[PDB]
Amino acid sequence: NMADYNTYQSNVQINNLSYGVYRSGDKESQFFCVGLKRGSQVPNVHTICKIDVFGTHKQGFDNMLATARYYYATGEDVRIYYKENVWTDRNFTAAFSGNELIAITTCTSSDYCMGPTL
Amino acid sequence: NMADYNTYQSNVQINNLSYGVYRSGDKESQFFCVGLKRGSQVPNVHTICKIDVFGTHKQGFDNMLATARYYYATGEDVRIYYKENVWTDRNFTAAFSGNELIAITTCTSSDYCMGPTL
Amino acid sequence: NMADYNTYQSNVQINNLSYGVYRSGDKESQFFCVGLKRGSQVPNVHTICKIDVFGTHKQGFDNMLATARYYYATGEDVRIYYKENVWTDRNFTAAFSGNELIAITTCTSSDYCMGPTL
Amino acid sequence: NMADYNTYQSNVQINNLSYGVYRSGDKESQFFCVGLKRGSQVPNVHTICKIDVFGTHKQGFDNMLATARYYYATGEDVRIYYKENVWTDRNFTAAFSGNELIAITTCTSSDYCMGPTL
Amino acid sequence: NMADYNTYQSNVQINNLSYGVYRSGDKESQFFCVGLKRGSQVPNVHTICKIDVFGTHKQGFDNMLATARYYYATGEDVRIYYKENVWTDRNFTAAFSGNELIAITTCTSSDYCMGPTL
Ligand SMILES: [Ca+2]
Ligand SMILES: [Ca+2]
Ligand SMILES: [Ca+2]
Ligand SMILES: [Ca+2]
Ligand SMILES: [Cl-]
Ligand SMILES: [Cl-]
Ligand SMILES: [Cl-]
Ligand SMILES: [Cl-]
Ligand SMILES: [Cl-]
Ligand SMILES: [Cl-]
Repeated sequence: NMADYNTYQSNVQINNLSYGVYRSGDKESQFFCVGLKRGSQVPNVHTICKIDVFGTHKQGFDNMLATARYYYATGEDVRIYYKENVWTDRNFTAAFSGNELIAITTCTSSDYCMGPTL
Repeated sequence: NMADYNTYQSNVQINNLSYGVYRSGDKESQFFCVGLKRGSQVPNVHTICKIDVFGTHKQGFDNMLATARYYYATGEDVRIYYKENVWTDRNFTAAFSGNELIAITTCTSSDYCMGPTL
Repeated sequence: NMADYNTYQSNVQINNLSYGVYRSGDKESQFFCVGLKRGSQVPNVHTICKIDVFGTHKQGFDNMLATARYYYATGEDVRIYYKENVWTDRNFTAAFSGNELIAITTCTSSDYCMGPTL
Repeated sequence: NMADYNTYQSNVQINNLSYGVYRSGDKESQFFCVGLKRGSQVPNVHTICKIDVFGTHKQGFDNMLATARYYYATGEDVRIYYKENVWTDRNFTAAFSGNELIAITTCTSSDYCMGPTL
Repeated sequence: NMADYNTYQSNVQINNLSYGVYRSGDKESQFFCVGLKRGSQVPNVHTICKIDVFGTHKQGFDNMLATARYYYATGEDVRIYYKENVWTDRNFTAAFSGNELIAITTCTSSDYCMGPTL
């Protein structure tokens, strides 16, 4: 299996977006977070973030932001891959979450979506 | 609390946009500013700016600009996080404001915008 | 003939998209994959990927991504040029494919897409 | 007042756009120009340009281009700040103009545009 | 006159787009090409290309691509400035053309496009 691709939520929509700049530790950072819904429900893990100078995978900040904003704009069904309990800044996690955004793929029906499944 | 996230206006719309180049002191800079409305109302702080080579957070000029431009285009409800009394160039503050743009988040209703609240 | 331009699918549509970050071997990478259809049909080779730090051609990651995203949005008829059996990470190829994305061109009719043909 | 912000036209529209590459003297450059209208009229100064490797302010080429292209698309009322008779290449000024683009801001009415005013 | 601005097609439409990666000599390159129509007719010169690491003007690849994609999206009347017989890769010219894209400008009517004329 593809490392860090075993945790995901399928057929969700990105219905909120946060983008901001923020100092954490000794690093000046950028971050964004997606807020998730699944139809009228709010999924268990519903806030996922990516930070430019922190994380399991620091590459792809701009591309991941553009991708998320695009799906925010369309409101289409997606699968979000993420990694839990990454962020150590307790102020950041309380306001948002500890989840790191790993990947986003598109969905054509219930439980297909592009990408690896368990 | 997340430092610099304690000051914000919720459920506003970005109804004006400025982008320009400008020399301040001896430094060549870029800046943009968002102008705010709240329905027919004008919020306490209504002009917020970001500058590429100045400010409490220099990172993220391009992403913040594209993000602001997007919300200007849709005119949707957003929350604006900002920092007061930042800019020391009195020519700039008189023309725009002393406010530095920190973050922009989306709103799902008149009771929910993404991000930390007081 | 143009090297790497001898394998392609004409008049297909991009109907799915994946973007992600991933450690492959000893490298931190970004990737995306397009999923292809031909009307209601799914061609035998239907998944094509590009990776920023791996492949026969590492250049053009951002531009190819933006290009792929535009055509996903319009859903218009395109020709996809690709190279088979490139990726050696069996975790990746099993979840996605071994195909490398080389070029995308638009189509004017059922008989004509821009670019070189066999 | 903000240096280089004393010359502008309020409530004009960008109704034409030029982007190109060009060798000027011994330098390889990019440039773009906006062409202006004011309703059904053409203002006295109606062509304003920005060049990547020349000018009073070389910074912000890509951001200014994107900014201008957006207003070209919306055709909305803007205020254009510019500096006259900057470019010295007479082939260029004859084809386009000698004006350097400094800033673009939006207008809510014929009595309000964002930015410093006289 | 502006060197390399003496050859152009006025009031054409970009009706096709090619983007790709390709090795030429010892250079890994990106290229794109626009395909041109003039209403229902196909103009004498109908394929014009720009290559990131080759040409009379290597600068402005991303910006020229963005510009071309924009006019492809709108299908609007443009003027294309180009240079003939530039590419020496005969496999490339056979697939596309020997034409280098120099500039693209907009047209407000059937007798006016922005930029210098003969
Ligand atoms: Ca909303
Ligand atoms: Ca087509
Ligand atoms: Ca409009
Ligand atoms: Ca307006
Ligand atoms: Cl959560
Ligand atoms: Cl204010
Ligand atoms: Cl496949
Ligand atoms: Cl002023
Ligand atoms: Cl003029
Ligand atoms: Cl041709």
